[PDB]
Formats: sequence, C-alpha cells, structure tokens
Amino acid sequence: KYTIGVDYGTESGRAVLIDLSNGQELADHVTPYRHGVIDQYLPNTNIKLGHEWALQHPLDYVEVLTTSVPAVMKEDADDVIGIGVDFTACTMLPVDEEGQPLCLLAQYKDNPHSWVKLWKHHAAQDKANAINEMAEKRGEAFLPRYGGKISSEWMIAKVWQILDEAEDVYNRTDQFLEATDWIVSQMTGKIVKNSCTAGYKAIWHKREGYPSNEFFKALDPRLEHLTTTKLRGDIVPLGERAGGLLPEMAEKMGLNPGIAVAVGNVDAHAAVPAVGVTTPGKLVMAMGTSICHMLLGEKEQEVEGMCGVVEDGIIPGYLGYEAGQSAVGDIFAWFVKHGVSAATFDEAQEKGVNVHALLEEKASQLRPGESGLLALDWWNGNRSILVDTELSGMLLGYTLQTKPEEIYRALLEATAFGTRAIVDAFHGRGVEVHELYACGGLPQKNHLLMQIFADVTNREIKVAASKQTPALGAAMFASVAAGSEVGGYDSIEEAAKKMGRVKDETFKPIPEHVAIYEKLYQEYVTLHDYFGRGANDVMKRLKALK
Amino acid sequence: KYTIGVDYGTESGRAVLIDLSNGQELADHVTPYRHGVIDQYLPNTNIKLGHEWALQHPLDYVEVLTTSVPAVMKEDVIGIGVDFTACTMLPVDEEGQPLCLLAQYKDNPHSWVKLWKHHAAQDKANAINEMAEKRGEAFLPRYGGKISSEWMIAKVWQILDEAEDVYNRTDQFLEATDWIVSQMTGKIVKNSCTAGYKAIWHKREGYPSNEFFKALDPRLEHLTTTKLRGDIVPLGERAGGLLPEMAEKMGLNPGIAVAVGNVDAHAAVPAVGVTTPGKLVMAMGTSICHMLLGEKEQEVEGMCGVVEDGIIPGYLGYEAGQSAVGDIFAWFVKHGVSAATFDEAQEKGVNVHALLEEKASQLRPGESGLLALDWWNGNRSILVDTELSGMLLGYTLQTKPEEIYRALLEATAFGTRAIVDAFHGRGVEVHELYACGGLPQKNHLLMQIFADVTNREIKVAASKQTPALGAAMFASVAAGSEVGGYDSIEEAAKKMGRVKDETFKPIPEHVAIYEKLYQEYVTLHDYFGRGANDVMKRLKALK
Ligand SMILES: O=C(CO)[C@@H](O)[C@@H](O)CO
Repeated sequence: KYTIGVDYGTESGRAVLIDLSNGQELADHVTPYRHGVIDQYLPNTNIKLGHEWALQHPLDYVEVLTTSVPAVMKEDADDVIGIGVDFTACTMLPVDEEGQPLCLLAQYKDNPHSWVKLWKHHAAQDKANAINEMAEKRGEAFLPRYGGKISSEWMIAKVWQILDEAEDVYNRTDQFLEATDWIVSQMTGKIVKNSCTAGYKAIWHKREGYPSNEFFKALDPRLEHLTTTKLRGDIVPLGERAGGLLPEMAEKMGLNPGIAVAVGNVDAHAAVPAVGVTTPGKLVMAMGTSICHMLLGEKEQEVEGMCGVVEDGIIPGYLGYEAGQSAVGDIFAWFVKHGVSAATFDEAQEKGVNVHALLEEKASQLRPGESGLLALDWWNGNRSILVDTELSGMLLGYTLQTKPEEIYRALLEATAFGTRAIVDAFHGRGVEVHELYACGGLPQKNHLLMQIFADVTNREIKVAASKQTPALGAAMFASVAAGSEVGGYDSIEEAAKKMGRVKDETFKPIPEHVAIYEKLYQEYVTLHDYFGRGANDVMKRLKALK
Repeated sequence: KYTIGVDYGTESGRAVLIDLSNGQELADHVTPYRHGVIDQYLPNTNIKLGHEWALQHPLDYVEVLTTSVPAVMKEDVIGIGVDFTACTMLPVDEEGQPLCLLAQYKDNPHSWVKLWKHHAAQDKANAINEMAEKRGEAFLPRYGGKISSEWMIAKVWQILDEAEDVYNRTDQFLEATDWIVSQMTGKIVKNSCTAGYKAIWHKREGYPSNEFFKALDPRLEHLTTTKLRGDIVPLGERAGGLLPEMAEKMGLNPGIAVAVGNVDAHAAVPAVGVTTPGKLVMAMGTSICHMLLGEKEQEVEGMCGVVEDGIIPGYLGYEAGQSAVGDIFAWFVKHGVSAATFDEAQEKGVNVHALLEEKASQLRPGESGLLALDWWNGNRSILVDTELSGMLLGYTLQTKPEEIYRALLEATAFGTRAIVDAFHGRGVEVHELYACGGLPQKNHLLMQIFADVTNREIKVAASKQTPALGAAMFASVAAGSEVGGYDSIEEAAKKMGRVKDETFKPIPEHVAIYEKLYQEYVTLHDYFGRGANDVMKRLKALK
C-alpha cells in the first residue's frame, strides 16, 4: 500500500512512491524541465527578458507527471491509494476560464507576463515596496504577521506587476494560480486552493480572510475586488481531498482513475510532517543555502521578524510559523571561493580530500572559544528578527596567527548564533522550542555544524533520515486525503507516527560546550543589537558608498 | 670625504660607505650574526630559554665591524657611526666586557644580551606602571602611560628578581649601540636617544628619583647611579677616537671620529632630510615608527615617548608607533588570500602581493564597502593596549580578495591618521609626511591612500640604506667641519638628506571619501577600545 509524492523543484520535478506503513520510498524518477528556468529568452524567441526575471513553462510540470509517475510505477499496481505534490512556493501563473495558462494561447504566447513566474523572480521589488508602504501608512493588521515585509517573490506584488506592466494580460486572466494548486487542478479538473500558499504567499488569514477590499483599492482602484475575482476561491487546509484523479490523466500516469489527490503542498512546509513533527515545541530547520525555520503553536503571536504565521498553514489544527535566516550555506560557499588560502587547498588535495571536508576536520579539533573569533552571520543581510537587507557581515578577533580553519569555525558558530536569535525570539513569546529537527543536505555533509548548533541552542537535534523529505511530506498528505476507509489515514499525526523518518543518531548538547557558547552568544547578541537596532548604522552607510 | 655608517639589525649588521658631499651610498657589505637570534636553546646546550625569551651574542656585533667594514673598503674616511635595534642591552664588568663571555656565567641566560624582542619581562613592566601610577610619577605621561617590557628598567628588574647573582656581579648595564661604540674607542659614553626612549631618562629632570626605584625594590635604589650610572650625551657628539688595534683590524686610520651610538628608526629622520618641526617621519615596514620634532614638550595621548635631543639636538623628539602594518598584509597573503588569486598571480608570473596591489589599485575609496580596525597585533599608539584584536566589517556574498586587501591597506592609513591627529591639534603640528622602509618602495597604492587619508603630501626616502645614512651623517657631525664633516646635523642634512623627487600628493575627491570612512573608523576604534564594549578582551580570555 503506497502513495506518490511529486516534489517539484526549481530545475526538475521528481516522483517517489512511498510505502504507507514505514515511509520508505522504493522508487523515484526525476524528470527535468526541458525549458528549465526562463531567465534569458522566451522559449525559442529573441524577446529578451528584463533584469531579475525568472519564468517557467507550465507544460514541463504536467510532463513530470506523464513521465516520472509512469516510470516509478514500472519499478506495484492498484495499491497506490493516492498522490500529492509539493512545489516551490509562489510560482504563480495566470489562467483562463477553463483553467489553462495564458502562455499557451495564440495571442499571449509572446508577452512575457503571460508565463509562469518562478519564486526566484524578483523583478517586482518596487511593488512589494509599495504594498509594505501602504500597509504601514494604513496600519493594516496583516503587516506584523509577516514581520513587516511582504516579499517581491510573493503573490500580490507579482500580480500588481502584471496589472501595471501588462494590463491586457491582467484582464485576460480569469484567475491567478499558485503552481502547486494549478498542478493538482490538472489531475483533478477542479480549482481548489490550499492553505499553505494562500497563507504564507497571498496575505491570507483563516479568521480575517484576505486584506480589505479597500486596502487593494488604495493600491490601484482596479485592484479592488481582486480577492473576489482574479484571486477568488475557498482556502482549504492541507491534507484535504482536492478531488479525484481524472481518468484521462490516470491513463497517462499508470494509476487508477478517481484515487485521492491532496491539495497542493509547499516544498519547505511539506518537510515538517516528513520529519515526524505534528505537534508544538519542535522547530524544523530546512538547512541549505539558507535556513527556513518552521514551528507549530497553539496560539497566534506576532514574533519579531518572522516570515509568516497561518492557521492550518503547516499542520491542520495549529498555527504555523515560518522564519528565515538569510545566509548560512552560502557563507561557507563564499569563504571557500574567496577566503581560504591555497595552502589549505594543497593540504586537502595532498590527502585526497575536498577542502570543505578538510576545513571541517581541522576546525573540529578546536575547542569552542579557542579561535578567539566572533562573527555576525550577515553576509547577505538579515530576514528573521531584524528584517533588514541593509546589513553586512563582520569578523572579529583577528591576530597575526588566525588560521583558515579558525575563521571557518567562526562562520559555523555565527550561523548557529543566528539560529538561536530566532529560536529565542519564538520561545520568549510563548511559541516554545524544546527540540530541533534538521532536514536538507547540510545536516548530512556537515556534522560539526549540527553539534555547534546543538551546543549553542542547548537543545537536542534530530536529522531527517529520508532521502526526499519534501516528497515524503506530499506522500503523507496524499494518504490523509485518501482516508482510513481506503488504506490511507484520517489525520496527518497518525500518518506521521508510521511514516515520519529521523535518523536514530541525534546530536546532543555537551554541557561544557553549551557553557562556552552561552558566553560567546551574549557577545553576539550585543553586537547584533549595536550594529542592527540603531546605535550605529555604519553598515548601511558603507553600502551607500559602495 | 666619507664616513661609514653601520646598521645593526635583528639578524645582521651592515656597513655602508657614503659620500659626505651628497650622502650617496657607494659600497656596502652585510655580515649575518653568527649565532643569529638566541631564543630556544642557549648556544649549544640544553638550556631551554622557555617563555618569550630572546637573547643575542655580543661578539656577533664586533664580528660585523671586523668583516663588513674591511669588505666595504676593498670593494680617507673621517669617522664612523652605528645605528642599532632599540633596547638590546647586556650586563658588563668593570672592563666593559659582557658577563656571558665569563666562563662561570655563560650558562645563566641572564648574563646575555637581552634583545628588544625579549618580552619575558612583562610583569616587571606591569609593576613599573602600577607603581608609577600609584605614585603619580610625572614620567609616566611622557611615555604614553605605559612603559614597555622591551625597555631597560623591566629588563634590569627581571635580572635582579630572578638572577640576583648576575645583578650583583654586573658592573654596568649597557645598550648594544653604546657598547659596540665602546669597543671601538675604549670609552663608555651613553647616548640621549636610547637613554630617553628606554631607561626613562629626561634631559631637564634626569632619571626618576631613587625613592621610586627603591619603591620597586630596595635593592634598586641607586640603580641610576651604579649599574646605569653615566653622563648622557646628545646624538652627533664625538664618543671618542677609534682605538689603535681596532683600526688596523678594521682597515681604517686610528683616531678617527666615532660618534655616540644611534637607533635604527630615529637615525632615519636626518637621513630623509628632516631636521625641524612640522614634518613627521615614518619608518614603514613590518610595523611603523612615527617620529616628530617639536620645541615645547606636549603631552600626547599614546606616544611611545618624547625626549629632548632624542632625535635631533635642540628639539624634543616624539615617537609613536603602529603595532602591525606590513605584518597584516603578510598575514593576509599566508592565511587569507584564496588559491584562485594565487593561481592568477602564477599564470601572470608575478608576486601575489603585486597582483593584489594592482587589483586593489583599480577600486575607488569606498568601493569595497569594507572597513577594518588594524589591531591584529593590538595597538601601540594613542591607545597603548596590547589586549585588542582585529576586525573586518562589510562582508557580502560578493566580497573579493583584493577588496579586503584594500580595506587592510586603508585600515593602516586610518591608524596613522589617528596618530598624526593626536600630535596635531595638540600643538605638535604635522604639515608633511616622510616615509622610509620597504613599503614605500614596495607598495605605491598604500602610499597614495596614506596621502589621501591624512591629507598631507608625502615625500619618500631616496637612499637604499636610510638608517645607515643617518648613522653616517652623525659620524660626520662628530668629526667637525675642520677635517671634512659638519658642525651640526642640520648642515650635514642640507646635503646628505636624500628624498625622491617624486612625491605622493592627496587627491581631493579621495580625501573627501576617506574623511567619511575615517569617522566610521573612529567610532569603532572608540567603541571597541575606549570602554563601551570590551568584547575583545573577554574573547581573548576564552582563548
Ligand atoms: O516558499 C519557499 C520558502 O518558504 C519555497 O518556494 C523555497 O523553495 C524557495 O527557495
């Protein structure tokens, strides 16, 4: 008895058939988008794309289904009770009355604004700016729910750009859709929007709904009624049944028609249940280029600098919290490409090892505090708790003897202090954090990072055991949408007890370490506040010169 | 006519022959100290010099004279002079020979020459300052509020506290620069420079009172009139005539003028043509020694010291310094510059430092977006705090090697501005800058940044052996105008002071950007080093 989770990424999509009793995947096949990311030119044309543009081809999404789901079936029958997907969040596209992408229409095929706008599409920053300006000026209740910053990557700004720069595309649009919802509408035939994206990317709230009709009007009179027209529809919680798989699609996929299809999920949020978290007190960290911190709570609290909070946003029956750490994995990448000497590089090749690996081993010989170094993990600004892109990195404690492995550890330590700033911001507001859960590739290749993390927050850290976490998550909600009656489950908690996967070995704080780090952290907090809360804005002035 | 200048460094002494008519080097020879730097085990023995110990062998200095001077002659002279490293002392007997040369004392490491690098006397120095503070000793200010572990007193106190037998057997402690000149003339005459900057000597008031030293240790009362006794004579004064059996062994006429010993940094001032106030001389190298002249003694925050006749007779000579400048750049190449940059320099067949200067060279002030506190090795001037560390601010995912290299170059220019500004606006004015060392020769970008940050024109040393020329210039003054020399260092410099025709002038728009960056520098400089946040010290503690 299994379900299928289709994990749609930035470059490719992949299907995984997961066993509904243990959570193991016996088969997965990834289908790359044959148009990939459209950042240079529209599919086989010479219509150049402006600055900060990211687009994608709608059909590549359906092709993952008509290619990968069949392939996974090959490697077994009608014991596939359901299918679900996770998508990169706020990857929207405008569709017609029949629910098809405008980019597929004769007239619109050549207007860039008719295509899919990838999450990475940052072209609408100015609109995101205005939306935040008006919300501030107006004093809108939703503003603090997103830390006082609606991203350019999200829905409202993205549609407003279309309206302005391409009004003909706007009016032609019957409804704008998150790619996660659109994709399920192609397997089900109906449009049913999930709670995760509406909540985190479309300024939605379960109790107040969307912002006032007056709020949008004050952005552009045309935008009044947007919420009841181009963004109309019931918001339904994760795990619910979008509807049945269409027979014509079922044929193309190797699946039976009518089987349960869950409402779209988001790649990051989908990780929470895949790692067994379906209750408060446990923070989940999707760790990689940066970290997306997610946490469940029983009450709504306006945590400083959080990215968002929404009921049924992550786990039905709980408020979902999301926070973000701007740069962690990127900082280590930066340091290897621009900050580590050739000597350590030679040393690494000298012993047949990768430099990252050599740097980790050498820094693990150091005792916390031994380097005498302290850093502010702000190489790429700050999102959570400080919400300021106008901040830079700092390294302190240099002596003529400072070594690359020492400064490397400082960067590791700095990111952990950054994570702690976030965990304390929640905990100190009632949104408790007792345990840490890590998923991603970072906790795989870098054990030292996980130990510093455990030492600094003084909390036990579990690591995901699944290879394809987001996919498992999708598979999990697929079973919940299926139901107990057909072999699946009646709740994500129940589904989590048997499907959730964490590695048996966890990282535990070493009291001797937790003690040194407590002191190093206090020094970090102080500089964090000095350089980031107003006393000295030198960082901002340094940028203005650059 | 010609005089010889002998420049004794930390590992080698170099003899140079210069033309008293224009101060042009025409021959020079360098002889490395046979026993180099004694700092692990005493010469062939298992005597481990544990701790921050640094000794040296006294004959290695005379070995220099009896090698390089004869050499320079083969490859007349009116006089000779020397410039030595600052506060490299040794105890001698009534014959003026070092105790380490005595069979029954060589094994004790406290009978050897204590090199300036010797830092094992910190505590004795801490006690000095503590006592000096508790007493309100008027000399403490003259040295920026902190006497060094490298200087004479702390060193003589360590010897007493630890090897009281060496102290008692010691007839007199002497500065190497004073000792070496004694070997040439048989007369022991102590110069004002080393007595002033080290040994707490003041021209008008003299040494600190007997009570002060007594207050340190009863045994030290009278130190000033026994083990450190002696008249202090100003630079350029004739120490005596060369001894008969010294001259033949050196290949020079006996009786020639042998000027009182000089110090490498200080002797650089007249060599660059500076002999009056308003002109700051920077001997720029691994670190930087800032030297300035003035008429009225002024208290200046964080100065190393100020002494009448300490540099040029008839003036108050001020000294300030920067812990690390060249060392920071070196630390960067060795531990902070990416292999990518290393490769590029290689494929282009040029030093990585050179590539880094060129790439950094293309940026405009403020273009890097970086700011640094040049305290990798703490700071000496104006703050006088060994317990401070470096900082780098402004990193982004796109920061590049040459950008942080630019920030470091700039950080050291800011540190120098702090120094010059401490002098200026305090009475001792700085209208011009003069630079010596390798950096002025090896890094033009740094010279221009200094120009733009300090907003002062900068002239560069024209000689290749600036210190040697200085010692040589003084040698001429010590032989008078009667036999081919000068009656003063002023006249001598009017013709021997060498400065390159090409000077670095401040570029208006650059000074404006730097006036901006400097203020940011000052804010952090005060935040991290003046009391608001002592995280550097606490961070050091957890080390
Ligand atoms: O919305 C998100 C992050 O919350 C996802 O689309 C990520 O894949 C973006 O990197």
